[PDB]
Amino acid sequence: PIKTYHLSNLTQTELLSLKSRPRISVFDIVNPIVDDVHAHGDAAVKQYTSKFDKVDLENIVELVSDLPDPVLDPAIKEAFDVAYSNIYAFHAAQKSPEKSVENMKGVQCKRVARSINSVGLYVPGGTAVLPSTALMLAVPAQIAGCKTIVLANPPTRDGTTCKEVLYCAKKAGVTHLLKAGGAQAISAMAWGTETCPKVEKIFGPGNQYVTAAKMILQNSEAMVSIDMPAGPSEVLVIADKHAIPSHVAADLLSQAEHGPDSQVVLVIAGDGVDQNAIQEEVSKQCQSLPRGEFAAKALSHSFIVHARDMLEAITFSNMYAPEHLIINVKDAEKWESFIENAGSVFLGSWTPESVGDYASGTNHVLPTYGYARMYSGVSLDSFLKYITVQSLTEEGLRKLGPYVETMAEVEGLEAHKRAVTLRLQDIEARQ
Amino acid sequence: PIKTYHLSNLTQTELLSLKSRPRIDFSSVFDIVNPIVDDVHAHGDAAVKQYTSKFDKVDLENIVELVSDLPDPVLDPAIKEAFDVAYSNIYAFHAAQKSPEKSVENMKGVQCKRVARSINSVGLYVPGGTAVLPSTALMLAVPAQIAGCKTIVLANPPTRDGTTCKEVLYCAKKAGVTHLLKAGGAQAISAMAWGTETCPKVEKIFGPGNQYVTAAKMILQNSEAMVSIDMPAGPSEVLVIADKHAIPSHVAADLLSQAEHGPDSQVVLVIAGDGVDQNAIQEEVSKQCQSLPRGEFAAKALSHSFIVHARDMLEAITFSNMYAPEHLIINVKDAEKWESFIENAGSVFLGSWTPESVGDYASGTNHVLPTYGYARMYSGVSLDSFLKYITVQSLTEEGLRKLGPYVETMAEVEGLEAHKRAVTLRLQDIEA
Ligand SMILES: N[C@H](CO)Cc1c[nH]c[nH+]1
Ligand SMILES: N[C@H](CO)Cc1c[nH]c[nH+]1
Ligand SMILES: [Zn+2]
Ligand SMILES: [Zn+2]
Repeated sequence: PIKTYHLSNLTQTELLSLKSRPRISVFDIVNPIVDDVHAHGDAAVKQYTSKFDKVDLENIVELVSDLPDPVLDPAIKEAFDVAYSNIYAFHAAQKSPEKSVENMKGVQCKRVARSINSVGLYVPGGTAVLPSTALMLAVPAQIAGCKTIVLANPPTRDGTTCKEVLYCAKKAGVTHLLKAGGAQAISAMAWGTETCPKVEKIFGPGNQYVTAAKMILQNSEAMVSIDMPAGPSEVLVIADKHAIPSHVAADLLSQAEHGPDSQVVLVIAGDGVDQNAIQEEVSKQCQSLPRGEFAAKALSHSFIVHARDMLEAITFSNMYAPEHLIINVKDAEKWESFIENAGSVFLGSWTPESVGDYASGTNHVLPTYGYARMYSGVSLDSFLKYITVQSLTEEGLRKLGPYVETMAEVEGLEAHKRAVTLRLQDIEARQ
Repeated sequence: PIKTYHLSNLTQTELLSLKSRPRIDFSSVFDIVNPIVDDVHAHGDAAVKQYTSKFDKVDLENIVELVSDLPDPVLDPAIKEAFDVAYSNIYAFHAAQKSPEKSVENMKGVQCKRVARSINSVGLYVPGGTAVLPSTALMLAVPAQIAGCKTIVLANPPTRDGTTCKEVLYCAKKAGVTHLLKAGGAQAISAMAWGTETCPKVEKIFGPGNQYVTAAKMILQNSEAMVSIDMPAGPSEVLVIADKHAIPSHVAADLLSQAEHGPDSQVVLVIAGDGVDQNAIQEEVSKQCQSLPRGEFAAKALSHSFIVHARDMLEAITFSNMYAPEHLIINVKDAEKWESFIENAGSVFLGSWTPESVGDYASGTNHVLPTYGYARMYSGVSLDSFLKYITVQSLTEEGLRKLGPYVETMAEVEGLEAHKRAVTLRLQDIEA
């Protein structure tokens, strides 16, 4: 059965242990791959693609324009169109109006949005089918107006990429498909090749080799940033005595099935909760799951924390900073103001995380590992730069400029002072 | 004389090489900086003290002080009035970036929203030694203050005599800084990232610094320290676009304003169109630089600076977007009309009466901005830099009945039966 803790008892040391996921080295094997793709373009990408993926491709980048539209079963198409629709609407609503701030008359300042010109989106491939991720990444890129959108998705063993991913890629305006994975794919995007466009920002979780390539390349002469660390998936469920045990169990298992390193945490808030029934439901439901071996492995390092009340339970969750938080408690919505650290939040009894994973409209590319303490999930803003713009009239300069001279003199920066002084003289000499 | 290029002459390799700043490749700096970081990680306050003694020439018993325990310095009235004006303009501009948090309900019973929450603990790097940078203290502390950050650590190396300057302290107090870390360099960054015996561990570290500070930030964002950073914000850069209507002495003063920051600064002049007297700008630069206290720094920055001729404004702004400057001053006729063409720039100053100095100090925009070409994908510090945006969703039964079937389909396609069953089990119990 799952390990149980009583929150009031926990020492500082035990709490720090609870908030730390299983630990992380990788950089040694990845750099030669990075450097090689940097030095030898596509040819090296293909060598690593034969070794690691067992696929011989002559054309590792396709213009998505040149690809035929995939053939989908109509129920599948319909569902992906609903996901697109909701994700599009949710992300499109994040556009900021851009208004002038004019505190001092003649001193006009504004913040404007510009798209990142070129972006790379990594979606695991081969046997993986992750059209959901393709949408979570490409839809905001589409909305932001990124000119080049490269999607890295390694092909199946017969040279062909997952058709559901292609469908989503075409719907969301992906320009280039990079039929490749791993660190070779990342480096290809960060550095550019003969046929791969160079990108300015790389998004999307992958394996150790992907994450490592991303982390190396962000600090490199490639001049590239990345979205976040987004490692093994996580869910923290808060449940009280009104939660249905089989539903609580099903939510825990929904993310535990992602892999044996996933982390799942149940916080029981208050009295009257049937922990035996929950445990019982977890074991039974896990036994009948196709991926029950991954889930059982993930549950082997999962845990239950008992909190005296909802306030203590949310306090624990805030310390943990879970990728996903499900709050299955009475009047869940009222607790929103107490949430501090959580990638994405699911409120009430009819909101399994599965809905956010797939089609609610929110983005499932989210910070794991504790990184929700300082990173947000992918959003429209992840694809934008905000440039500040200011303009002064003569009068504006007369009002503000003397303050600036004063401050510059204080810092010992006389040239900063004189850029103002010379202009004020010129204004006086015509006035 | 400043080196000159004509865009229409250059090959692609030549053109692309003008993107390069006068900075060391990152790996060389990581070698210099790594052992410092690990030293502070292993050995705490002792290591920081050792570095502060060696490099800042000061022996401190307390390297961290609680700001509430420090005296309120007394400032000359005019100085005080000027910083209070800057505070007020920076506050107003940043406070206006607060987002409304409207609910989206595409499908009935499917409600989603994005809400802002502050980063709990932040570290702010204010450069020092012979730099006095109270302006940067405001640029960083004011938005932290507006966001609600609970722990705010300000790091600032003690000046020649061995003291944190009083103007930095005034600004820190007015903006709610909680702790002052009286160190600088990569050892300051490490102390904040890892925490020490007396330095709070922070979640995010902000601020401009020299090549070594910047490299420390970049290294620690990949570390097990669990820390993020704002951006690579290194030595200041300005690109000025000037036409025939620009006054040459004003153009020269703008270039020099930022050249004086240090020998590793870079300044670019792009002449747009005809009629510009480049020799007058050059003479004006030379004459002005010779009268500057820091003319030495400025002359060294100018040695890797250059002038580019562009046939028109379109080509000028295209070049600027490639360079991707920290700061862009557009001193051309109808400057405001060119705003739509600007793609990569940290902060832009439009017209003839808008020297970068005003945004450096008090216009209200943020001066902590990406350098090196990082304006291609990073923004300057803003309110959002101090926030996380959490997505929140809630479905009614009706919402789940409508959306849930699509979710089951998608989860089936991906081979994720447990994701499907968290919906199916709810829908079955509804139907029972
Ligand atoms: N739970 C994952 C991280 O948000 C996303 C996902 C995709 N498919 C199923 N789940
Ligand atoms: N130009 C610097 C980087 O934006 C900011 C500054 C402070 N004091 C004078 N200038
Ligand atoms: Zn999932
Ligand atoms: Zn400056």
